[PDB]
Amino acid sequence: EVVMENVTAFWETPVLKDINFKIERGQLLAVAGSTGAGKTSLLMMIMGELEPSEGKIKHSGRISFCSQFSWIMPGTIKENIIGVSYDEYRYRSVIKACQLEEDISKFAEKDNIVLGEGGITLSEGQQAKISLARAVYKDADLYLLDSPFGYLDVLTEKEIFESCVCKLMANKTRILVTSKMEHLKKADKILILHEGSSYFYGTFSELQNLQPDFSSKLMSFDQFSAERRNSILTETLRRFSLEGDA
Ligand SMILES: Nc1ncnc2c1ncn2[C@@H]1O[C@H](COP(=O)(O)OP(=O)(O)OP(=O)(O)O)[C@@H](O)[C@H]1O
Ligand SMILES: [Mg+2]
Repeated sequence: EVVMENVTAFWETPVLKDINFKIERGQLLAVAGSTGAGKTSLLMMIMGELEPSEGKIKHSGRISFCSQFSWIMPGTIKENIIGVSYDEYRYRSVIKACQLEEDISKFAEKDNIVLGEGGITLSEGQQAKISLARAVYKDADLYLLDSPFGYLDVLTEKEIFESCVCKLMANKTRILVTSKMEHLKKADKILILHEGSSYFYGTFSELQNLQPDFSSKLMSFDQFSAERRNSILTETLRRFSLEGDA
């Protein structure tokens, strides 16, 4: 469980302001909003790299964080995912749901291929999948997934969101930062951020009803690139003011 009550915070204008939400056990919070809105900072705060200046974060547990920038340790594919604690059944289910089995089978050494300076040189998509695999393999109470689908094509991102984030991780408490509407449509609750504050918290069906013009703007949106979706989100969110647009 994660509880946020009237939370505000600034780094070093506050980065986050008046945040209020409660996520139940085994629920999926999809977070979306404009660039610089505080999305990653929200995660940083759950991880305790950011002290709240007001309000209380009622949380305790082991957290696993997948960052939005992929990274790779020198060592094998298996090692990059497992670290040093190995369970065969867990491992298998994670590489399956993160769609790595095909990638792995294409190598002679399979998941014992060594990566790094003397390494095979992996695609951005592969590295993203391994990074997510590492985060999902870690046994944790809370999964914080910050835009993990970055360099994947539409089908692969889809199969991972469904098999991993929704199916395999069904009983975990997770927060996913995303700009994909389909992911919002599937989440238990969504949170829309802009300039530090929440402009919606609730369900996707609920958002469509309470802010029909806002929703109308974001619906073939998912067929745009990550950059264009974040640009569209940002522009629509900027309309929340007293100013005249364009
Ligand atoms: N570790 C940090 N130390 C100091 N300031 C930070 C830190 N991380 C983020 N910020 C600042 O906080 C603001 C919000 O950044 P944040 O990464 O939380 O937004 P975001 O919504 O995740 O952005 P994006 O979606 O474009 O990656 C930015 O203006 C940034 O400069
Ligand atoms: Mg971010």
